[PDB]
Amino acid sequence: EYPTVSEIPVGEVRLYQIADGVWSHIATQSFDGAVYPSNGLIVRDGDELLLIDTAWGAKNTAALLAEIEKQIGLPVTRAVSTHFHDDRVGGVDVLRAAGVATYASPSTRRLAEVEGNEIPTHSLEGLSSSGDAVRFGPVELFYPGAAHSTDNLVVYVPSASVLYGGCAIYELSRTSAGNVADADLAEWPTSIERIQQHYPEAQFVIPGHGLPGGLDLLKHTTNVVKAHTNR
Ligand SMILES: CCOC(=O)[C@]1(CS)N[C@@H](C(=O)O)C(C)(C)S1
Ligand SMILES: [Zn+2]
Ligand SMILES: [Zn+2]
Ligand SMILES: [Zn+2]
Repeated sequence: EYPTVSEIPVGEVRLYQIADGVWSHIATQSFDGAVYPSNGLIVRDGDELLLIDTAWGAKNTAALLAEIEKQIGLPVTRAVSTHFHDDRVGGVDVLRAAGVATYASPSTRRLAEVEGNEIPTHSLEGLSSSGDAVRFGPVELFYPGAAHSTDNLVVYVPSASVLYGGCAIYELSRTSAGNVADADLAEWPTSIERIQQHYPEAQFVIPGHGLPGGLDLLKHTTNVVKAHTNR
């Protein structure tokens, strides 16, 4: 049922409804000779929508907005990017031109500037220490510590028990580590443990790339990271 990388042409975006007022968005991109899928989230906020992450580039993000209008028909008023890589912030300028207020932590904004990626306009305060959580409308934002990147955030939707792990959480089909150039391998398992301790009630866990599962995705990611550490 959930769309896989093999079913989505690059340039098109699919929506997958998880619960009342909660969807993921799925897009694909060519990178380094291969095609990869990528996930983000959409959460209803009264008569408006909160977006988590772009759809990996300007063209995909324009298609994302069009697919939201077609399938949901409510305006995206705010967006949060969960780390500084281009699959999370590429398309921010499209969002801004459409009137969306774009947000990220100060860490993420700094790292995006250094890398030359697009920079969300607004700053999320209260997330600079491991274990910090803040409310953002219908979600909670959580900084678990450094993992896939030093700035990575996770997002929890309490009304639906949906945990969006972003790129700090791997899908089951990925059995070897991905791009870890910006990672903190030594801390990544401890950061995952903070996620488990804070959201032990989660029922639906979404990785940054690939198929959702349950909290077993956390143990899976720990296994893969530790195997890479022991290479
Ligand atoms: C635009 C560049 O973005 C990347 O390089 C990412 C960011 S998470 N890392 C890659 C990887 O892990 O191989 C990927 C293809 C999953 S997207
Ligand atoms: Zn990344
Ligand atoms: Zn603003
Ligand atoms: Zn990613």
